[PDB]
Amino acid sequence: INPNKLELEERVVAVNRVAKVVKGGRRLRFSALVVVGDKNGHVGFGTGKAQEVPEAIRKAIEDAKKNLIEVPIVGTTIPHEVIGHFGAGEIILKPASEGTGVIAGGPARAVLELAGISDILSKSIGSNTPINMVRATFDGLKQLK
Amino acid sequence: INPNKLELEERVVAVNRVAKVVKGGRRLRFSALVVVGDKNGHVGFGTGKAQEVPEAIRKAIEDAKKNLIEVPIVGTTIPHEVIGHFGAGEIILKPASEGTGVIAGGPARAVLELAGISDILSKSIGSNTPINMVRATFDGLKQLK
Repeated sequence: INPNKLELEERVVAVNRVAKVVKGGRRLRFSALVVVGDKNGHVGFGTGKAQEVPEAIRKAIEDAKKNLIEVPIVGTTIPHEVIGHFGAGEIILKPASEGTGVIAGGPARAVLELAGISDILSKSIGSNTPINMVRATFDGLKQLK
Repeated sequence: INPNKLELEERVVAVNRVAKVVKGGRRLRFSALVVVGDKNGHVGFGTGKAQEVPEAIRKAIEDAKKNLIEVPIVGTTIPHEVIGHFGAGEIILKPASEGTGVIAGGPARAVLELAGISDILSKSIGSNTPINMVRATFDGLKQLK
């Protein structure tokens, strides 16, 4: 999908290192996890590593823009149930009626909102750390038809 | 001081908003606090606000680069005692002998390290939140002769 044709929102979901999980701070080597999307069925996530937090975020954004997927959305929800599995993360995603909300943990909620989903039920069945939730939610999204 | 003549390191000290103090995350309006410096007596800090964390950090960096000060350092420490006061923050800074370390809380340690100080004793006498520690440490640094 060509990123440059899309107006993409960029969220920072996790930032690691100093007292390990900072979500954004200072001193020695850092990695950021970023999810970007256009609220209209196009999301991507990326990872970046550098000695400074701003560079690691800039690199995570360039990476996400290269890993953009397109997701089918019907109304405000997804066309059918799906189970994402990536590494230690595994998440069940189900259609919900207009009015439910994105019932999901924050890293997963980031991915769902930037894809443009507004009502969905999700059940985490594995690691709840950000990298695992994000990569498994992604995996689920890629399976929709 | 002209920023473009200096190789400046950029640290992110605080990021605010969603469940208020994120230090770096996702959803609605964000402010970042950034300290930049060259480890050779030039530090500046800045603040940025935007709906996305990367823009608020980019803006905090442009602001810090406009607010660069120059600090006298003798060896690895500061020439004399000083008390910074800005708002609810107040911090005492004292010379320490080679071998002490930057004995300071993290937001203050960020400012001292990027200025290039390596041994100093500091005693916080006020608000310990990042914006207060940073702006008061700054104030102290500006008083050195």
